[PDB]
Amino acid sequence: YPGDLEILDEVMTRSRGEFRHT
Amino acid sequence: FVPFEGIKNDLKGRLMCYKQDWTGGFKAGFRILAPTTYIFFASAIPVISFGEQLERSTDGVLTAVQTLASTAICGMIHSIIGGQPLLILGVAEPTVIMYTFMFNFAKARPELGRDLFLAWSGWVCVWTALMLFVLAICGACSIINRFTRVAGELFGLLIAMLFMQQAIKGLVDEFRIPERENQKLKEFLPSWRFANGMFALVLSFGLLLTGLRSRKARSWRYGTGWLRSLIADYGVPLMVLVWTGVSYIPAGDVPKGIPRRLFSPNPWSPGATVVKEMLDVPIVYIIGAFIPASMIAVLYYFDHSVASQLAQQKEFNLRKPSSYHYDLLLLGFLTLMCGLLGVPPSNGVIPQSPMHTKSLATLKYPVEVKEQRVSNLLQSTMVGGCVAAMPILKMIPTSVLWGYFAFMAIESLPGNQFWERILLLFTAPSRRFKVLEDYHATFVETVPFKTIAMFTLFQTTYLLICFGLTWIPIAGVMFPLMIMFLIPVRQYLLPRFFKGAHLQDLDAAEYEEAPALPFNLAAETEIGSTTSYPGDLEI
Repeated sequence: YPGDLEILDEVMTRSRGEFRHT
Repeated sequence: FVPFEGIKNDLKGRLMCYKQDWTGGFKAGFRILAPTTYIFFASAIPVISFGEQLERSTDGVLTAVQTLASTAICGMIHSIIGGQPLLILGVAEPTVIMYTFMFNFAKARPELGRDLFLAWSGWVCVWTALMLFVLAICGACSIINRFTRVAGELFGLLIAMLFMQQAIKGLVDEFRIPERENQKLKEFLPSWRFANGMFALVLSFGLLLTGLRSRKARSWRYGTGWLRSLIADYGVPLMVLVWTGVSYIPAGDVPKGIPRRLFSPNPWSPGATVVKEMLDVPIVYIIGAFIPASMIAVLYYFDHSVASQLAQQKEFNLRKPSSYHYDLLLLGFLTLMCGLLGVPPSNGVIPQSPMHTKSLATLKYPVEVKEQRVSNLLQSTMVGGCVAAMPILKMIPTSVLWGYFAFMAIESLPGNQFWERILLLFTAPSRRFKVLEDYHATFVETVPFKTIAMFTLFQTTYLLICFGLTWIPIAGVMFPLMIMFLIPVRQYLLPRFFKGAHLQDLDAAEYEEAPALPFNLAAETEIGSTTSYPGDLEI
């Protein structure tokens, strides 16, 4: 299963670190 | 807006968790070093790049020594007595631009010259500190909820444009003779200059492409988990090291300065407070320093607050309170100190602060953040120690740093909804179903395309006007005012032209996303109602 940083990599924008709401 | 009320509440809240803020960091053991090293590398490389930019722009008065020293001292002080330790401080590009404007102004006036630039900058910093004190005391941080997306993303794209412009300027300059160098060296013959320029292109593009690729390592299917995480976390410094090593390959057969390496001097070499020179500045210019001081104060009031907000997103499930007012007050004090010491001021930086919070997070299978002061203190101390290691850092070719500038510009884009809307504006009308076939912003489905187009055209015109303003020799220092005016514009003018829910969708506080739709569902939509069928060669 994916690690914490692997998961957080997908839900946070790279430009500004904003959480994505889907 | 009761004076001192916000500061008092912040201090009362943060004084109840100080000792825990330290012991929790101590209780983490040696595992606190991984986030510390990650954030240290995220902080150091851009600050060195900005130091080189200043070295070029101030004729050597300010270099990477000063930017690193400012970052380190401000970070250490903020870690010890700051309100929100998750916030990372550093010298940023808007500060570099403002200082470049100030140096250009000072160099052209006989009364100031290059010998009083740092004294006049000290006065500018004094004015800025006073303005930030007033803003913090009067509770101006209560209205930071009005710093909406329209301003933040426009500012981000403007900084991205400036980054790319700097990369281009540096790469162009690699082909020329530097201003303050012995022009008779073999390094500067036309043949060797052409060779240096082409080698710089190779190195910068290698750095950029490899660094961009490394960012997605955690989603690869090769290697081990720890190796993938290592690449994803330290790709940038690793690629900087790799391309430095590459640059040393032809060292045996080329002149000394091929390729060109960092221009910042070594502080250890015998050749090497501005208060004494501050009293030598004429009174007229002491008063006139109020003009750039207000713009710098506006910049810091915006950026510090936004960085802290990003670091404190509610999805992090943080348990300790915020300190916006007190942190603005401390930033004022730090700006005063930096001005008195002859270094540019530091402020909260993006995306370093949210990335710090993320690096401190774990999922309890549900985000839990280890909030303490040790990580910030240690990373600031390491940034300070980079000053002693300047001889090692002087081995980095400048082209690698120009590539890093391009990297920062391109990395400004991925989560920027303004950039997404520009790309959508350039999309062929019959190919928008392709936009609906992947993850996309919700306004793409909930807002008519005409409204999106008008909103984007207005924003793009504003951005281009600001970028052009930065090119005007003297008035360019007013661009933070252009940024600030977007707040009242959004609050009062936009509602007249745009309708309610559409403005809310296009300027949402949270990042709203929708999953990919099936083709049969991407065709019923208004935006995807003009689906042209593919050709034979497309099949």
